[PDB]
Formats: sequence, structure tokens, C-alpha cells
Amino acid sequence: GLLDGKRILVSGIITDSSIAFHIARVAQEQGAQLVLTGFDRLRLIQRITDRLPAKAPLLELDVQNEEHLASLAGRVTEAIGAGNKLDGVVHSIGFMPQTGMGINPFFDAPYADVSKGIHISAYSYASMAKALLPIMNPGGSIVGMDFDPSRAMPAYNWMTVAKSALESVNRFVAREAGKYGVRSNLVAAGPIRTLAMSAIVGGALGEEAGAQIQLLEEGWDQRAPIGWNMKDATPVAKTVCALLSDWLPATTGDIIYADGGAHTQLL
Amino acid sequence: GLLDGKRILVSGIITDSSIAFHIARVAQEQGAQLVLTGFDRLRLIQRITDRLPAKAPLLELDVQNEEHLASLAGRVTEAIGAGNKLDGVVHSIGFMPQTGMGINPFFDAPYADVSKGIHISAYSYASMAKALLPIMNPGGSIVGMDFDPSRAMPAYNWMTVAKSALESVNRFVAREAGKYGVRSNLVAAGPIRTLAMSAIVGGALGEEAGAQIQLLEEGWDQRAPIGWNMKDATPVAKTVCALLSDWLPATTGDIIYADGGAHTQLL
Amino acid sequence: GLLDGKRILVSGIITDSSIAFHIARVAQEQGAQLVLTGFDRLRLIQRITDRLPAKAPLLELDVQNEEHLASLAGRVTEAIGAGNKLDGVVHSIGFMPQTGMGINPFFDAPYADVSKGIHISAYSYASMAKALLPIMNPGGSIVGMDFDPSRAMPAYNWMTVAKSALESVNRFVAREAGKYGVRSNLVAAGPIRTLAMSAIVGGALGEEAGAQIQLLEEGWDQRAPIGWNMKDATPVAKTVCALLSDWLPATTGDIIYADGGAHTQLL
Amino acid sequence: GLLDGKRILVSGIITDSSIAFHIARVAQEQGAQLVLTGFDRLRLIQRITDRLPAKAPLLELDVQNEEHLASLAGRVTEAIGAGNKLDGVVHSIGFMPQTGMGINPFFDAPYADVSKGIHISAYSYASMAKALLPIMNPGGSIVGMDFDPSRAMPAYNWMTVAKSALESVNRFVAREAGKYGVRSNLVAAGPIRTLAMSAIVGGALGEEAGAQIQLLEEGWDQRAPIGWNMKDATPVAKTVCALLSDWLPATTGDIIYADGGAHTQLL
Ligand SMILES: NC(=O)C1=CN([C@@H]2O[C@H](COP(=O)(O)OP(=O)(O)OC[C@H]3O[C@@H](n4cnc5c(N)ncnc54)[C@H](OP(=O)(O)O)[C@@H]3O)[C@@H](O)[C@H]2O)C=C[C@@H]1C(=O)c1ccncc1
Ligand SMILES: NC(=O)C1=CN([C@@H]2O[C@H](COP(=O)(O)OP(=O)(O)OC[C@H]3O[C@@H](n4cnc5c(N)ncnc54)[C@H](OP(=O)(O)O)[C@@H]3O)[C@@H](O)[C@H]2O)C=C[C@@H]1C(=O)c1ccncc1
Ligand SMILES: NC(=O)C1=CN([C@@H]2O[C@H](COP(=O)(O)OP(=O)(O)OC[C@H]3O[C@@H](n4cnc5c(N)ncnc54)[C@H](OP(=O)(O)O)[C@@H]3O)[C@@H](O)[C@H]2O)C=C[C@@H]1C(=O)c1ccncc1
Ligand SMILES: NC(=O)C1=CN([C@@H]2O[C@H](COP(=O)(O)OP(=O)(O)OC[C@H]3O[C@@H](n4cnc5c(N)ncnc54)[C@H](OP(=O)(O)O)[C@@H]3O)[C@@H](O)[C@H]2O)C=C[C@@H]1C(=O)c1ccncc1
Repeated sequence: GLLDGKRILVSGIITDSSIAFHIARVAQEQGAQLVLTGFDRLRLIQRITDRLPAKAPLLELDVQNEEHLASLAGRVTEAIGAGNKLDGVVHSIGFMPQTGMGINPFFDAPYADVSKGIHISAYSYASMAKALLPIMNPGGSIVGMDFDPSRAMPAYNWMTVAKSALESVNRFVAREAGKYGVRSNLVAAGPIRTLAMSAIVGGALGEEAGAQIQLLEEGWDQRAPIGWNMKDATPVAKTVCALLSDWLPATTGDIIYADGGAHTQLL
Repeated sequence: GLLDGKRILVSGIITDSSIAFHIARVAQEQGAQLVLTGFDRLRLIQRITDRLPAKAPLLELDVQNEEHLASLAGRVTEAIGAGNKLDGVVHSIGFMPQTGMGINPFFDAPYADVSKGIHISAYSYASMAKALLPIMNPGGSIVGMDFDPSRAMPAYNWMTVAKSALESVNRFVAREAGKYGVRSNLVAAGPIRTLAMSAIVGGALGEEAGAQIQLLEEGWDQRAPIGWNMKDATPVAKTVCALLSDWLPATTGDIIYADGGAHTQLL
Repeated sequence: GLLDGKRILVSGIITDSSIAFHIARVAQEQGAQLVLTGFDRLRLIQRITDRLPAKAPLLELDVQNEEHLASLAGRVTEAIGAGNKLDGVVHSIGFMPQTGMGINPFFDAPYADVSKGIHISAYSYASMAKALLPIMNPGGSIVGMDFDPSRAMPAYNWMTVAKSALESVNRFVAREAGKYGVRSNLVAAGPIRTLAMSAIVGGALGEEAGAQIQLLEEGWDQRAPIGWNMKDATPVAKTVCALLSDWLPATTGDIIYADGGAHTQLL
Repeated sequence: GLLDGKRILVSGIITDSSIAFHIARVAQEQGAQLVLTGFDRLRLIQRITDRLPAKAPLLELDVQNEEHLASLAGRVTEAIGAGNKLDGVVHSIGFMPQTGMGINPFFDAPYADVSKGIHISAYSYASMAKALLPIMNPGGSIVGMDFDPSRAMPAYNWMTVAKSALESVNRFVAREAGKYGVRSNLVAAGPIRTLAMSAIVGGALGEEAGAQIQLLEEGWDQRAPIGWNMKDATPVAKTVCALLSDWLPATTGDIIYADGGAHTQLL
């Protein structure tokens, strides 16, 4: 039981192939008691989350919604019972309009689209942290989902910029979480065949974008000194759990790369 | 004449202690023919720029204004004469509301303020590039002003996040500028006593923020193996010119640190 | 039992305050079966290791000795019984002569001293890996001890250069270990009061070096968003175990920072 | 005249396609007065250097030779005349035995070979700096040749480790050079078809190594947002001159990438 009797909030589930779905599964397998947040299609998320090895309360959270955020702590302690706190929080949320990643030239994304992408993808990590730290235990852990934005890449465009912003927000959240005895870190994952990701390689964001994404994926397994399996999200789920646990107690403001080692190799 | 007969657009002048003012001075000293852009207080900027060693046309540019951006190329070629192009472009523009840097806790900046800061500070680098590349010569150079956001720092808060976003935008602008034979790079400067910067250390953004900024400055000269003089912007002006020149012809998507070497030293 | 029934070789124990001593303790607490290697003072190491919560075979290993290395795999399988393999290997060995760190100006270390330091500190990670991979199980883990050498620092001098070399050797060991299903990673620790470290702050390597080391230590806890306790090596021991476990299965060629988050913060 | 009346020592010329040959040519084209150092085949180097646009004294320097180093300052001031100092120093020297790069598995390089490689490739930067700083002017510049070792790469093996060591040595040389008003920096170049480099792609270090090097080269021009021409060393020569000049006066302990921007792009 890596996570025995820890209370952990997990966001961002939308299908059975969401990274957050696998994080939640492995975390329960490891003894965690979960609270889940969902966006928009709540009856759908309910139905999907019913397949986790245990039951967990579902709460609505639109990360762009001030009221959702203001009432969040209240609604969580209500779901976990008064006088209980969280030990962990998982941010697994990402969004960039059409316009900002894919077929569209980089120069043609209007700022409103880019601003929305950054709001949901980078800023919400801070506002989740702000809403949840008052109800977190010493020794607690905040983990967010990242990918390595340190070099530019085709197709991902403004989404990459959003991750650069996220990494930076993470170092600041760490300063705040520290006052609570709480850690803040990101997991940088390699590419994973979620529903949306597979749609994009199928050409949902245009044919040039699809081809480039596919090249990025093939290259990944080659560079990774231990290989990369894009259809298996469990290696990244385990990494997040490692961070939710007591076994990385001196790591914060930081990034753990669950990417097969690909980023450490040129080719 | 490092910049002999180069045509260079320089933005962001607001006083005689603006980094852009010194960039513009040194660039003219080096034979450049300049076009200048100003924001908001145009009669003021006119008056300040009159003190440059040579005269240069002033054009209004509010980086958040679509019409300003759409007409920019037209207005520049008009100022430099039909059939002439630019060889260089300097982005020296930065903004973050009150709310996002200083006394305000990091968690208390509303996204609208952060979004405005990012719009002006990071996104505008791309939209300047988009508006100006059609009128840039092969061998040309785009340079933007940066500071090292790779570690978190007190007081700068959301402005730091904005620079992380900027560095990332720069790597993408480089992909686009490359198609024109144009380079894109950032200069990461150490702290400089501009008017605004001195106001902030005087306590304009609160007393805690002021004290922290001052500590950051004193530390800078100590770490810098060659020292740092915060009241002298000419070392950074020279660095930008180095980048506008033909002497860094294989550098792009990159960051040159005009910071005294401070970032290469722990203490 | 994080490490239940894993067989792990641990090197570098010399006193009850060695990082390797604490790694070994926590690993046994977590169900690991250990084999230990010692250098030079073998009766001493025997006596110290007798205090671990369980017994473990001790083997002599002078990392500079070809015969020691050539016979190592033979001697390990002999200690763990034919047909058994290792699941983990810990490199916790460091050395730099007098000459290369401390009072001595950086320019005054002769290459023979620097070469010895690099041999023991960086190269031996590769030669340990070479000697032990033939007897390692798929899913296995090699972990070495590091400190962040990415910026220069007073006093550590050539030892810092040695760590830069080590980080680089680690990325290459990862390519080799990968063929065996084995991971290779480094843990970058903050400063720890080992016997040798305390001697140096007591002025063993001169008074200027001592003063600088002490300043480095005080700064550490201040920058660390979760604090740093230099007299407690257990947070780093736990981190190494995290890496020896199955919970970071997609991390290799990489560095995990068990440093309180200090490296992610400027001040 | 970028380098008008500067006195610059340039090392590492061996043929008309050496990077140092092109550095020396461009530097003279730019008004520099040069002193040259050569290793081993002195009559050969004499003959090659006769083709530079101006004449320059040749001095023997075996970077591994203590007597050569001890007498170096004496012999330089003798060549440039008493009461004159150097303004610049170029380290353009690299070596790794057979054994440490190429066909040989990474694990099969004996430490003596690796130690020699590191001695010549990394350590000599410090010992050149030590020998020459006493005869350098305030405002002076030390520049060494580098390639980006931050990720592992096939074939280069121990040579990559040597560059990691070099980058680290550079940050320490910067601390020492600073006391003299002198800068220390590295230029990280993309691959260049020197005589030795072409021999290696011809299969001098075995067929697997040759094939991998060739793949590395083709990838380079693709990633570089401005392209890369491996048979043209002048873009890197210009970059070194930029660093020898007064136009990067606040950069030290640092690395300038003359690599086409390749390192800033994933693909
Ligand atoms: N799928 C992947 O391959 C990865 C996901 N991640 C991150 O992990 C997280 C998991 O993403 P996932 O792929 O599972 O799903 P998602 O679609 O990004 O996010 C889940 C939900 O969050 C949802 N969401 C959107 N807006 C909001 C909102 N306002 N509030 C709350 N949730 C929201 C979003 O809305 P939807 O598309 O359904 O309309 C989804 O419902 C995201 O942060 C990803 O950015 C990181 C690396 C990889 C990756 O993209 C990558 C990229 C480049 N190189 C290597 C790896
Ligand atoms: N002053 C400094 O110390 C530095 C400036 N820079 C960058 O260089 C540039 C020069 O800034 P400067 O300090 O000279 O002035 P500024 O106030 O940031 O920008 C100039 C003008 O741009 C203006 N501007 C604002 N909004 C717009 C707009 N919408 N369109 C066009 N211009 C605009 C802005 O508006 P204003 O305050 O007057 O209302 C100013 O008029 C900015 O990018 C800075 O971010 C980078 C490093 C340092 C620095 O902040 C630092 C920080 C931490 N560590 C080390 C160094
Ligand atoms: N003590 C510390 O604070 C740290 C240790 N490490 C690493 O962890 C490891 C643990 O070191 P420790 O401090 O526990 O002991 P050690 O003395 O470095 O090494 C253990 C033994 O290895 C021994 N050893 C030496 N030569 C050999 C040899 N040839 N073969 C096998 N073992 C050898 C060495 O020999 P000895 O001094 O006894 O003569 C020791 O017996 C070493 O790699 C350290 O470099 C990393 C970060 C920190 C650190 O130095 C630091 C520095 C700067 N900033 C932040 C942190
Ligand atoms: N040729 C290249 O493509 C590059 C050279 N450099 C560096 O620039 C410098 C120029 O190297 P060049 O290729 O011109 O020649 P070299 O053979 O490395 O060095 C010149 C001489 O130095 C010489 N030398 C050797 N030992 C000594 C010695 N003991 N004392 C003085 N000089 C010595 C050496 O000896 P030799 O082979 O002739 O026996 C040569 O005579 C070296 O530091 C290179 O490491 C850096 C990046 C690239 C590069 O290798 C690369 C690699 C991977 N990715 C991107 C780029």
C-alpha cells in the first residue's frame, strides 16, 4: 500500500484512456481514498469512473469558473467528512483551442484562444493550489501533468508555450505549498494515446499536424534508452503515485520525467 | 560601424533610462538607421527620443491593438521608403499589473491581469514578428528582452511566468523567421535601474517587494564573475547590437545572457 | 515493503553518518536483501555495518582496481547464491584530493590529482555498471549519488567538475543498462553532515573553504521551499529507494533532486 | 575592424579546414594581431599557417607538457614585444583516443585513455587560462571550443563526457578570469567537416560509428531553423570573434551556440 489511507483529489478524467483515469486506478490499487473532479460532461464522467476498482465521490470543477473554485474546499471536506484533510492533489488538465495547435500556422492563433489555453493549462495549477492548500495535511503532495517544452516542436505550438508557463507556475506554487509542509511537482510524460491524442494523429487537427505528431511518437521509443509504449499510461500513473507518496520527501518545485529517458538522449 | 546601413526597428522607449533608449543610442552610434515605436504617451516619447545622436521616425504601436499591428508594416516601409526592408527588430516591451508582481501574494492575481501581462510581455513578441517578417531582409535579426526565469524568485511572480512563456515563444518565432533567413533571439539582462525599476525598489509595489528586489540586486554583482553595474545599461545595449549584427550568424531560437555571468554561478 | 525481496548492492559506507549507511538502513527497513562493498579500511566498515537492522555480506571493492572489478560479479553471485541476480546497485562513492577542492586555488590542482578524483567520482560509475549489468534482472535499477554542478560554486572546485562528468557518464550508462531492462539515474542531494563534510566545515581544507561551505549550507535551507536538514540523510535515502523501486519505471539517464527544492529557486 | 589592434593567441590549427584556421583567418580579416600555437607536427603547421591573410609567430604548445606551459607566457610576450599584453585567447583543442569514441563499446575505454582525453580536452582550458591570464589586458577574452553534451549521443561517447567536464571547467575559469577583467566563454558548434571529422564519417573509427555520425549531421540541418552547413566553418569563426570583441562585454562563464539553432528544437 504505497498510498495507504491517503486522501487524494484527482482531476481531468474524461475517458478510460485519460492519464488521470490511470493515475486514479493505480492510486486506489495502492490504498488511496479518492475524490474526483470532472468538467462539463458530468453524467459521462460518472459512467467512466464507475469502472475504477473502488467508488469515489465526483465533484464538478470548471477550472475557469470562480464559483467552482471558491466552493471547492467546502465541497471536498464535505465529501471526505469534517475534520479530514487531503494528502494529495492531481492536476491532469490541458486545453488549447484548434487555432493554437496543429494545422494553423503559429502566427495565426488569436490571443483570446491562446489566453484560454494558458488559463486552463498553466494558471489553473496555481488556482487549484490556492483553493486546496487550506485543506491539505503536512507532508502532502500536489502533482501536475507536464510535457518537456524546453525545445520547440512541430504541431504543439501554443500548447508547448502553455507548458513552459506551467513549469514556471509550479516553481512558484512550491514556495506557497512549502508553508503548509506540502510539495509541488510536475510529471513530464512522453506521448500517450488518449482518445483526443489518437484523434489528432488520425488527422483531427489537419494532415500536416497529424504527420508531425506521428513522427514525434516514433522517434520517442527509439531515443528512450528503456523504450516507450504510448498505449500504456501505467508507467506515468506509477510515477505520479511515487510523487504522492512519502518516498520523494525532499523534491519540490521540480519536474520528474516519466518519458522513457527520451529527453536525456539526442538520438 | 557594427550596424552600418542596417535598418532597425526599436520598440519600448519611455524614458532616457529605458533599456530600449540605450539600445537605440548604441545602434545609431554604430551606423544604424532607426525606426522607433512608442506606446500611449507619444508626445513624451517624441521629446525623449529627440536626444538620440540622430533623428528617427516615431510610430505608435500598442502591442495589444490589432489595427496598430495590421497597419505596422505599411507604416514602416512608408517611413523607410518603398522598396526598402528592415534588417533588425527590437522587442523591449514588458508589463505586468500591480496585482501580478510585488506585495500581492502570488495566489491573488486575477487571470485577467495575468493574461494582460502575458499578452504584452510574451505574445506580442510573436505578433511583432508576424507583422514585420514580410518586410525583413535575409540575414535579418529579431531580438527581444528577457530575464532568466528558470528558477523562481521573490516579487517578480507572474512577470517571471511571462518570461518563461516568452523564452518558449522565441523558439517558435525562430522556426518562422528561419524561412526568411531571419534570426530570433532573446537577451537575458541582469537588473537595471530604469525609472519603473527604481520606483519599485523605492517601495512602489509595497515594502516587502522592495526589500526583496534590493536583495536580488546586491546578490547580482557578488555572483557575477565580472561584476554587475545596474545603473549602466550600455553592456546590455551592446549585446543586443551584437545580435543585430552579422557576427552571430548561426545563433537562433536562443538566449544570450548579458548578466555579468551571474546565472552561471551558484554563489 | 517498497523493496520486498529485491537484491541490492550498496557501496560507499565508511561511517554511521555516510549517505550510503542511511540508504542501506532504509532499504533493509523496506525488505531489501543487501550486499555491501567497502574500500580500504575493511575491519572498520565491518564494525559499522554490524549496526544495520539486518546482516549483509561485505565485499572489498577499490573502484580503481581492475582485479576487484573483474572478480566483482563472481563474488556477488557467490554471496547471493548461484542463479540469483541483483535488482539494484548503489554508487555512493566520491573522492577529490586536497589539492582539487578547498584552500588551493582552482589553478593549482595538478592533473594527476584531478584525474584520480574523476576516476573514482565519475568513471567508476561506468565501470561499476559494466561489472554488474551481466548479473542484473530486467526491471533493475542503478542509482548514483550526485550534487548539482550546473553552476560553479566556491570550494568544491574540481569535485564539481567531477559531478558534471558523472551526470554525463550517467546518460551513457543509461543507453547500456537499457539493453538489460535496467534503469540508470542519479540523485542530486543537498549538503549533508557526513564525518568528512563536518571536518571540512571545521576547517580541514583551510579556513576560506570552511567559511564558504558554511555559507552554502545556510543558504540551502532558506532557498528550499520545504527546508533542508543537513544533519538528516533519511530524505535522500528514501529518494534512492524510490529509484530502486518499481515506482519510477519510466525514468532513466536522469537526475532526481533530493535537495529540498533549493535548485528550483534563485533565492 | 571588429578586432582592430587586439592581440590574440589562437591554438589548435592542424589543417586548412581546422576550426582554428578559420577563427584565425576571420580574426586577421578583422584587424587582429595573432600569435599561434601548434602541437607536434610544427613544420606542417608552419606551412598551413603561411596561407593566412597575414603572418603570425608560431609557438610550440603541447597542452600536456608542464615545461611548455611554464614557459608559455615568457615566449608570448617575447613574440609580441615586452610591455604588450594579450587581449584574447582561443582554445580550439580536442582529443580522445580511438578507444573512447566510435566503434568501441562505451564500457571498453580504459581510464588511461579517457584520462588523456579529458586532460587535453577539458583540463587544458584551465591550464591555458592559468598560464596566460598574467599577460592579459582588462577587457580581455578567453574562448574555447565546445559541443552540446547535455544529452547523450551515439559514437561521441567519452568525448561527450569530456565536453561536459569542459563546460564545467569554463564556469570556474570565469571566476579566476574575472579578477583580471577577463571573460571566459565557450562556443558550442554544430558538426564541421574538418579532416579528422571527414575521416571518421569515412569509417576511420569503424562502420557503426561512421553511420551514426552521418545521421547526426543530416538531422542537424533539418532541426536548425536557419539551416546548418557542415562544410562551412566561417559562421563559427565569426561567433568566436564576436566573443573576442567588445560587443559581448557582460557575458562570462557561458556558452554561445553557433549551431544553427539546432539545440533549441526537438525536431
Ligand atoms: N496525452 C499525452 O500524450 C500527454 C498529456 N500530458 C498532460 O497530461 C494531462 C492529461 O491529458 P490527457 O491527455 O489525458 O487529457 P486532456 O484532454 O489533456 O485533459 C483532460 C481533460 O481536461 C479537460 N478540461 C478542459 N477544460 C477544462 C476546464 N476548464 N476545467 C477542467 N477541465 C478541463 C479537458 O477538456 P476537454 O477536452 O474534454 O474539453 C479534458 O476533458 C494533460 O495535462 C496533458 O497535457 C502531458 C504529456 C503528454 C503529451 O501531450 C506530450 C506532448 C508532447 N510530447 C510528449 C508528450
Ligand atoms: N529593467 C530591468 O531590470 C530588466 C528589463 N528587462 C526587459 O527589458 C525590457 C525593458 O524594460 P524596461 O525596464 O526598460 O522598461 P519596461 O517598462 O519593461 O518596458 C518599456 C515600455 O513598454 C511599455 N508597454 C506597456 N504596454 C505596452 C503595450 N501594450 N504596447 C507597447 N508597449 C507597452 C511599457 O508601458 P508602461 O509601463 O509605460 O505603461 C513601457 O512603456 C523589458 O522587456 C524588460 O522586461 C529584462 C531584464 C531586467 C529585469 O527586469 C530583471 C529581472 C529579474 N532579474 C534580472 C533582471
Ligand atoms: N556529503 C554530502 O553533502 C554530499 C554527498 N554526495 C555524494 O554522495 C556520496 C556520499 O558521500 P559521502 O559524503 O557519504 O561520503 P564520501 O566520502 O564522498 O564517499 C564514501 C566513501 O567512498 C570512498 N572511496 C574513496 N575512494 C574509493 C575507491 N577508490 N573505491 C571505493 N571507494 C572509495 C571514500 O574514501 P575515503 O574518503 O574514505 O578515503 C569514502 O570512503 C558521494 O558521491 C557524494 O559525492 C552528494 C551531494 C552532497 C554534497 O556534497 C553537496 C555538495 C554541494 N552541494 C550540495 C551537496
Ligand atoms: N569538428 C567538429 O565538428 C567540432 C569541433 N569542436 C571543437 O572545436 C575544436 C576544433 O576541432 P577540430 O575539429 O578543428 O580539430 P581537433 O582535431 O579537435 O583539434 C585540433 C588539434 O588539437 C590537437 N591536439 C591534440 N592533442 C594536443 C595537445 N596535447 N596539445 C595541443 N594540441 C593538441 C589535435 O591533435 P591531433 O589530432 O592532431 O593529434 C589537433 O591537432 C575542438 O575542440 C573540437 O572539439 C566542437 C564541435 C564540433 C563537433 O565535434 C560536434 C560534435 C557533436 N555535435 C556537434 C558538433
